[PDB]
Amino acid sequence: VPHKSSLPEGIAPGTVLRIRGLVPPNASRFHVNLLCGEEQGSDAALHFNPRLDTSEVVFNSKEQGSWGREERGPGVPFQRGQPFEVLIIASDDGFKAVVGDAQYHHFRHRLPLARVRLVEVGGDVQLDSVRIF
Amino acid sequence: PHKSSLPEGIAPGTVLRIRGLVPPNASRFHVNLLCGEEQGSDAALHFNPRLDTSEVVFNSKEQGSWGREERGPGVPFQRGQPFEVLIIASDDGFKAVVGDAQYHHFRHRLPLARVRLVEVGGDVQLDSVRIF
Repeated sequence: VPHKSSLPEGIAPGTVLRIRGLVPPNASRFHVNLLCGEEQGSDAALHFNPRLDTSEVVFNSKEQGSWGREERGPGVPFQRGQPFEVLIIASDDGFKAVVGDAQYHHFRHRLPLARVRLVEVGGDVQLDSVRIF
Repeated sequence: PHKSSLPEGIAPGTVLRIRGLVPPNASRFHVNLLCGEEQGSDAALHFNPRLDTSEVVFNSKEQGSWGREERGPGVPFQRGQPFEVLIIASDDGFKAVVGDAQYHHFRHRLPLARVRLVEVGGDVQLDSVRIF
């Protein structure tokens, strides 16, 4: 961490981002970002932000340097000291977040999916693997 | 064989996650995406790992007739060993992922929207089928 998977050909409907790792014992929060470029502060088609400290999972986007309106999933299917598996699945309509074996949240596209060019995973997380199919 | 009806209408972004164990004496097993619950319904995707000949056969079926086979490289399964398969529907075909790698891309031969059922059979101990 901070992880960085470049996506020069972008991502299309039917793309699966598979993220496996450990939330370490003193973790505050971590994030998975689908970014439109490599510059610092690049627009984000999806910002996925489990907050162990506040017991929420936040979803948002960023454009022109300005954040959108946050969406929240139900509860927090993550725990300090426990490993996790997250799927982020691109459809034509948005991103499906799967945590464990349960569909967790659907985030409607706000930026065109064709803008995505990079996946960034950072924060308080010890990554096992990041794979993009 | 195991059968699971599709829950929300297949589309680009539908992911089938299949977990299971290949028995020590396995010859082959298959995952079929079928267009109906009739026996004899078209198969938009037939995914057929062959432990015997160490290949993976891909095919479709239409009106009782099998299509052109796509026999891919090696078998990413082992007798006595567990597995996790993802079948991912995209606009252009089905991504078949096993373990940590996309094994093959099977271009759509039938309209994706005709798929209504997943079937899992052959020499396989099926742990779970999930549709996401």
